[PDB]
Amino acid sequence: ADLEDNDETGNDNGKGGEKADNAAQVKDALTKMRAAALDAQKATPPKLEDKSPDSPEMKDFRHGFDILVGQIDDALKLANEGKVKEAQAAAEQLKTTGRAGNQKGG
Repeated sequence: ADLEDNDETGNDNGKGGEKADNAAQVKDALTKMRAAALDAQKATPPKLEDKSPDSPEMKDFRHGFDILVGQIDDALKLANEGKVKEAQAAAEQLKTTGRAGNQKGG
């Protein structure tokens, strides 16, 4: 049976956990982008619906979520082993880079 009829489930914020303390909010942010790459995979097809394991779709996906996962680990250690200012700096250099292919198999 469906549940629904929910309202006291924090509908006044839907979150209330952005922390915004010091470097902590940066880690939750990096982890957010992490699940985005996987969720974007064969789970929540962003705009695929016309490729599937056909052509480099596999590698760009593997090599794609790998880069994101690769910088998420590098950026997270910075937040831990670094302050939020030093950590936010990493986002700046990663902001211009971040993605790279976007096309090909996508």
